[PDB]
Amino acid sequence: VLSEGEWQLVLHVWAKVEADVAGHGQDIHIRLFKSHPETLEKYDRFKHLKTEAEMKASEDLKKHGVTVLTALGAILKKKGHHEAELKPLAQSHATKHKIPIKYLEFISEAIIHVLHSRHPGDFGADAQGAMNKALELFRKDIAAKYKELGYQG
Ligand code: HEM
Repeated sequence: VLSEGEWQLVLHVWAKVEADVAGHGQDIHIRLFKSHPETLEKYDRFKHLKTEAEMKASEDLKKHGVTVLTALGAILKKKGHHEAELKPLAQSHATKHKIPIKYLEFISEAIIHVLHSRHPGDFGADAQGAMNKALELFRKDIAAKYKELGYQG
């Protein structure tokens, strides 16, 4: 559970993300793929990408990042009351894409990295802590939904 103050820090920095969703999405995916190359294997439509420049130039990857961040943003804005938004995500990621919880941990780390790289003045220790809690809640709830569907994290 996050306090109201923690949710406000989360949404304050999220507003910065919303000023350039595509750009943030690209940086997050690139960071994810560079730090954890095994994750790229899960994307049949992106695994052909060989260099950082190719990744940045991919319209398809850029569009996907907007889809990803739009979904995450919709979840965060519910401040924990996110069952309706989270359920379909768990369904697809468990039963179609087969994304282990550890990979959600990897992308969470990428999100923190990119947000701190771009907005240090609005993403200090307390804001990082809040976002970490929000992403931990997201992962915890999706893991529970995974199990409900018969998929082990
Ligand atoms: C913040 C965490 C994530 C969010 C909010 C998210 C969101 C989404 C959304 C909204 C879609 C499109 C609809 C759907 O199929 O559910 C999608 C598709 C997909 N996601 Fe995720 N995702 C996340 C993390 C991951 C991770 C870490 C991976 C891989 C390691 C992954 C792999 C995929 C794949 C392979 C697709 C299908 C892409 C395509 O071929 O069109 N997702 N994701």
